[PDB]
Amino acid sequence: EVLKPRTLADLIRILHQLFAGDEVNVEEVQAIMEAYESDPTEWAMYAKFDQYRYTRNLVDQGNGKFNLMILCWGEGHGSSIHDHTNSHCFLKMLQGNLKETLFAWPDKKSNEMVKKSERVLRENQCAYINDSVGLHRVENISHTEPAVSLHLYSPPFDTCHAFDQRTGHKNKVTMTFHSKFGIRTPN
Ligand SMILES: [Fe+2]
Repeated sequence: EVLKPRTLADLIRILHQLFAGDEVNVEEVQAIMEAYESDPTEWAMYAKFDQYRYTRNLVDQGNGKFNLMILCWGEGHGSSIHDHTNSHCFLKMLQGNLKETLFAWPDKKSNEMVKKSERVLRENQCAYINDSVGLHRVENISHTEPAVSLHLYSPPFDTCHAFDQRTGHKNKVTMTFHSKFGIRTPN
């Protein structure tokens, strides 16, 4: 009975409705994002890759309620261990596979960080995280194929923290966009 978007445009339209109000049903959003069947013809214009690290490509600003973006992971590309600045964060696979490792939060004492969960996100799967769930790292499982993911963050945010797996120490990071609406940013 899950509402199934037939196109990415459909999905965006639904998301505008689901985030219009004050409450967001996380499980409902997750199921509808998962139900969209990734179609590369519909998102190729956002899939702009870089040789050395993943790229963040803005798709939609959600009437200020969320950022919707596509992240392009080249061969072997991965993220830092990071938090999500008190937002809801949905991650759906569009191509390939990402390994998600969930980490416990450090305390002030320096220590090796503790893994709480490790999984591979399957085709079209939508995962969910917020700061109460934990920290995470995501990485392309493949050194021969890319991965592409669709991220919805609500409310939008432009900074987070990256964490050193050896110590738990963190640094603030300002996130930048490689492209917006299919158009490369100045860089
Ligand atoms: Fe993340």
